[PDB]
Amino acid sequence: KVFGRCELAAAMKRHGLDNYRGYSLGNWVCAAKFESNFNSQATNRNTDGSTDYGILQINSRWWCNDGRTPGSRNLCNIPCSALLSSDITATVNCAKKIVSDGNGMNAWVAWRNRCKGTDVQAWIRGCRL
Repeated sequence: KVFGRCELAAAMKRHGLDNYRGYSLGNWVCAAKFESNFNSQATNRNTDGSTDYGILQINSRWWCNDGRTPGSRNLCNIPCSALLSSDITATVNCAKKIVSDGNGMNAWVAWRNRCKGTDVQAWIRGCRL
């Protein structure tokens, strides 16, 4: 499913991401924009052999099981394919474990390089929330 900017903002809000760990809603929407272009079906393989999945490009090396990442840890206790659904629930739950983990949203390279320290509020501008 390719989400709309405001549609995604609303679902993430409903799922408790706003201000989660102190990150405002626009941070989450900005990251989704640059990680996957708002496409829940996005996949990208990495050089280490792991793969990133979904709107927030959660990595198979730590977070989910894809059956082809040797040494994967599966910290979110879920099949990576679950992160590709039109229902963002699994994505959101797993992302909450990631961001609590220590380096905050820096976990997401595109957030760090493209969102951090920018006016992220522009991302939820005009939405009915």
